[PDB]
Order: sequence, then C-alpha cells, then structure tokens
Amino acid sequence: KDTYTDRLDDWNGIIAGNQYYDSKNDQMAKLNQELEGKVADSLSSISSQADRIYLWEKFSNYKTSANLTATYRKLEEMAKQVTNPSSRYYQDETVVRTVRDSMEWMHKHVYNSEKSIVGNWWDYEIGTPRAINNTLSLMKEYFSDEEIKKYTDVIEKFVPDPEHFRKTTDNPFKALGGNLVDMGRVKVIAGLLRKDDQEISSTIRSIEQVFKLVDQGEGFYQDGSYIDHTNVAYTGAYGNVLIDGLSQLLPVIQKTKNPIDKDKMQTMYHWIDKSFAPLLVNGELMDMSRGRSISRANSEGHVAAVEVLRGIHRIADMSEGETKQRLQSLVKTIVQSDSYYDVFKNLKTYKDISLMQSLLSDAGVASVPRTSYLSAFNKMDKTAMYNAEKGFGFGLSLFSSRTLNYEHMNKENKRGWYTSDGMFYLYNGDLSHYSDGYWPTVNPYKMPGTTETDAKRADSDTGKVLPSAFVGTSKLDDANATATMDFTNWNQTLTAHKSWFMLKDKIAFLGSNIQNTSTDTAATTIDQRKLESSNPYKVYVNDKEASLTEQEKDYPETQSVFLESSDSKKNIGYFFFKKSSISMSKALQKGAWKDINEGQSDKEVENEFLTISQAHKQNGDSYGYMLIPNVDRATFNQMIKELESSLIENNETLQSVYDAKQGVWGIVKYDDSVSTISNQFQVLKRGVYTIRKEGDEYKIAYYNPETQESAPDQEVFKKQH
Repeated sequence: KDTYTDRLDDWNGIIAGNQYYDSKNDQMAKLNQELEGKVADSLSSISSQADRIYLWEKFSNYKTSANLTATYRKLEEMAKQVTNPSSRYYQDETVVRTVRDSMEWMHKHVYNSEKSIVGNWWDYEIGTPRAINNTLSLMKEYFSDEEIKKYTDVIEKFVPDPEHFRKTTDNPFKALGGNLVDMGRVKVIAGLLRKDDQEISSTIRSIEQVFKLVDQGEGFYQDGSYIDHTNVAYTGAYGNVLIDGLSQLLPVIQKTKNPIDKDKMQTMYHWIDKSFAPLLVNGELMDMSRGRSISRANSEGHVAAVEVLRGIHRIADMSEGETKQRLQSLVKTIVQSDSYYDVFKNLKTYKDISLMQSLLSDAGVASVPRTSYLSAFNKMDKTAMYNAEKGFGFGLSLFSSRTLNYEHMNKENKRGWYTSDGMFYLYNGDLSHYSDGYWPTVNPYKMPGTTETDAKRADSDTGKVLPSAFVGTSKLDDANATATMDFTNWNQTLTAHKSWFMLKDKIAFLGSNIQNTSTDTAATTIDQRKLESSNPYKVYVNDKEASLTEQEKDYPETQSVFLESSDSKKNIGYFFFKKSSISMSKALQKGAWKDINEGQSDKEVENEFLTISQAHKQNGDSYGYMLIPNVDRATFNQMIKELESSLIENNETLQSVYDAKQGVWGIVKYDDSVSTISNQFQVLKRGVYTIRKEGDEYKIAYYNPETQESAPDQEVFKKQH
C-alpha cells in the first residue's frame, strides 16, 4: 500500500511476530497453543446473537469500562491467529467475519464518538484504543481504509490531544511518563492506520518529553528515582509501562519521517542503569517500587520483572557496539540468576521469545554474576542494597513530606497502609518469598520493620504524606550507607526515630523516642517471614532451639534469634545489642487476593509465617538489633561476639553503630549539638552520616534529608578530609 502500510508491518512484527513463528520451536509453540486456546474459547462462548445485549457474558456489564477493553482484546487475539500461517484459524472465513461483525457491533451500541467515559478513563483512552489499533493493524488486509478510519475516529474523539489525557472530562491532565508512552501506542499507530501525518509528528514530538530528567513532579530523576501520580514511588509499575511500551514503539518511530534524535534517547540508558537495574534481584522486581500492582495475583515480583527485562532487551537489540553487548549481558545474567521463575512465561510475542533464546544461547554474550551495589533513591524515599559476596538483597521502603506512603485506588491495594512505614525487604535464597500469595496472606498490621499501634484500619482509607521531611539516606559507597525516618503514624498517636545502618553484610535497625498517646498497644515487627514447607527453619533463641507455635510465645532477656535452614543462603540472624523482650509465633495465615484488590479472585490462599515482634509499653522506649543474613550458626555466633560493642548510641538525639572490622560508622543526628564519636572524631550537624577511617584519614558522606543537600566537611565533621 504505502509507507504507513510498512510501519504497520514492522509494528505487527513487534506486537505479534507471526513472521518469526516456528512450530518446531518449543517456547513459540507454547504461546501459539495459548493463543489458539484463547480464540477457541472466545469464538465458542461469543453470543451468536440476533443482536443480543453483549458479546460475552463474562464481560457483559458495559458500565464497567474494564469490559470494553477486555472485549476488544479478545478480537486482537483473533487477529493475531487469523494472520498466523501455523494457526488452525489462519485465514479462517468465520474468524475474519467475527472480528468484523464484532467491531461493527461494539462500534454500534458500545464504543463510539457519541459516547462518554463511564467508569475508568484508562479503558476509554488507553486500553480499548490500543486493542483496536492492534486489531486493525494485524488484519489491515481484510479491512477497508474507510472502515479503518471509521472504527478509529472514536479514539480521536476521546484522545485528540497528544499532550493531555481525560480531555473529554471536567478535569484533564498532562500526559507524562508511562501514560505518555501509551499515548504513542495509541496516537502513533492510530495515526499510521488513518494515514494522519499531523497526528504522527505531533504525537512523536510529545513523546520526546519522556527523555527529560526532572527535579520535581512526575518522571525520572537524576538519582534514579521515578515518581508518578504526583508523588508516588513507581519505577516498578508505571516505569515498566514506560520502558516496555517505548521499546516497542521506537523501531517504528525511527522509521517514520519524524525520527527521534539519538542524543535525546541517550537518557534511556540512564533509566536502565540507575533506575531499573538496582531494583532487580535474582530476577525479581522489588515490590516497594510497584505501588498498587503488588495486589495483583498475576503480577508478582518475578512476573513484573519480565516487563522491564523484555524492554531492556529490545533496547539492546536496537543499540550497537558495547552498549548492545553490555545490555545483553545485563539481561542474560539476571534471567540466568532466576531459578524460580521461567522468564518465557511473560514473553508474549514471537520476536521477544526469539530474542531471549539467541541471547541465552550466545556464548559470545557474557553472563557473570552482578557485583555489589547500593542505590539511595532519595527522590522517592527508597533504598536498594545488594551484596554479591554473600548473595542477598535489601530494600528499605520509606516516605516523607515529599511522597505518599501507599497507593490505594481503583479498589486495588486496600491494605498497604504500612508498606512504607520503615518496611524492609530481604531477598535471599528463597526467590519465592514475596510470591506464591505473599501479599494476600501477609498480616497487613505487622509489616516487617514497622512500628505501629494495633488500632483497626479501614480498607477505604487512602495514602498520606509524612509530616516530616527528615527522611533520607547517606551513602558512603557500594556497601555502606545510613538512613533515618522521623516517623509519626497515620493518626498522630505514635512517633519513633527509626534508623538503619547498612554495613556491607548486615543491617542494624535502631529505634528511639518511641511514644504513644493512644489507648492502643504499640510494637515493632522485627520480621514476618513467609516460610517454605520444603525448607523448614530450626529456630534458636540465645543459641538454644525453640519450638514456635501458632500461639505467641514471649522471650524475655533475648540476646539473639537465629533461623537455621539447610541452605545457609536462607539463614537469618537477629542480634539484639541490648537484651530485649520479644515475642514469636509461627502460624498459617489465610486470605484471598480479593481482600486487597476488589477485581481479584476470592479463592482462598494460605501461607505459613514466622512473626517476631517487640512491644513498646512505655514512652521513651526503643529497639536495637542487627540483621545478619546468609551465614551459618557458628559464624553468626562468632559475628555477634565481634559486634558486642557495635552500638555506639541510641537515644532521642543521636543514633550510631560502628563496624570495627570495616572501620565504618553510621550516624544519625536529630540536632546540632557536638557529638563525639568513639573518642576519635566529632559530628556537628543534624543529618545522616556514613564515615570510614582509612589510616589517619576519614572519608565522610553527609546528607541533610530536609534540604536534600550535603555540606562541606568542616561544617559537619571535626577531628579536613
């Protein structure tokens, strides 16, 4: 036909890739079989109506916008198979007719220009229009140009401006990040289908906004943070949509008369290296970066990670030289380190499957275990740490006056109340920990690391920002950093100076100034670990075996707790600097995904959890312990003796832990008094510090979380360096 019907061909190769199909290819045949089964179900359950109310009973209530998108996606599945030579539906007369009669019908009484958004705007402007674009693209040899223009003006009615969404509503918003990328998959393809040049250029120019790093608002930040929905850490969900969708569009865009400058797209590599990579541990995308998507059963950590990985892979493929090879190695080593999830379970096109196969089988592409790293995403109040020597990852989830604690919208993530109240994540040998129904079965009132009262919480509640701006991380190097959070709970009845000292192979948890003005009981959850019936833990308290029961058991004067597995890479030890009174229990916890997400299954799920907590019955209370993972019992026992005097201070103004082996100090000052540390030096300013002694020299890493700035050494450190 023309150049539009050239770009659409390339698009078809990206979103379906029928030209790359090979029935002798194991993985490809699997996806093909999945699509065959989907189309069969659709064709057989579709109402062979003399014009009935709906096309599919499962998606009957057209008041629920979700049913529109779900309906059109079914037709896209048909378009993919009708154009797949190896499909039983290849060029099938009934299938070709169904897709047509279905477009006309939906276009008649459901989705048209004379209609208005009912329910979720996303389905009317993004979900449905994408499905329509793809269907018409794949089956453009069966549809009339006029027919194409006809079924597409509705998209022009609801989405006429490439810079704003919800245009037809009484409250539109400027498209940025993920949503803006989807604006391209909506208007760039629709523009190619309607052969609309003004639509193409205008949309491409608008998309370029995505390559700009911001220092406020939504988008990618220089420090790697990614913000969306005004002030929510969202690299792992909306960031995913951004890289996933943009990597699909680029090959087509660069072939149009409106290609994007190579220097503008250079930022993509910054996102990959600074924003995405740090959040991927053993093939899992850290949940603290995925917002409300953690409440979706079909999108657990390892599945979500593939959205990012396939995007990075596509980008590597369009890159060249060392950039291509290095990105290939990144994808390769991450996928190969994931012994739990089969990456192919989330590669939904033949080209993506093909790309991954050649990459994994190419001896020329290096696959070396990733090195240690520590990312302080201060712009979104999250911290990611990874130790390659011992093999564990650590995620610190916070929020401040600058960010929302948790997102609960569209009936999703109803119980994520405390997922950012100083919650921590440990990624060890159990790659399945936060998967297999962790989210619908975890006790939402006892999120690990959080200090809270036992007051009941409402599902209808929504997120909030923190009163204080004193929340941040001071990173010294790839293995050492210090963080703090001037904590106040949701209803201002409890406070706590919570601090963390990341010291290479362990993390110290310090809490002071714990006060409670309510009638509710206060306690800190040391941990709530999901267990594996296959890898049982042998629990030790003060180095003596203890048998945990479903009923809580109190352990006063506890100096240590050790969770012993057959696999040392799953061991977890907790050393209490000062003998503390804790309680522990191991119980089966049941729940359904619907409990935390209305649109999910109400099917019962259950998991066993080991809960450790410390009650705070008095004002001025505190806690202090060292988390030591991936070491055996004897080694753990040896380490706590080494850490005997590691606690320097833990009060209302000063908190500090010292690693004598490393010669590193972690320090948090809540005021500007002169603090003398280990009779060696003095720290003089409110803020966060991570210091290292190398001979008579001192390496200083200072961070003022409120002003988001460091400071000259002489202003904060004494006894220049």
